[PDB]
Amino acid sequence: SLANNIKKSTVIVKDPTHIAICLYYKLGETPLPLVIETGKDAKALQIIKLAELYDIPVIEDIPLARSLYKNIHKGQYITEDFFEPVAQLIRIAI
Repeated sequence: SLANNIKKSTVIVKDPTHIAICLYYKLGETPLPLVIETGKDAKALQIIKLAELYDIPVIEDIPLARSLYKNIHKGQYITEDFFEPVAQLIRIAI
């Protein structure tokens, strides 16, 4: 469920109108932040529109969104080069 994933997301990082990455982190459940949903083109637009409708935090960070899209697939934990920037994002979001 796309909408359900958006609604549970901790923060969504976007390249405006182009790419959206939904990150999920919960102490005790996720040892590392988890990419739970991704999209490009129309699916990115859908994610961002749902996030706006449901007031889920969205941060514009074009290089991060692009890099996560290329490297961290839906369902995967982030890898080491993303630890700090994604911790930053979760802090801004929370």
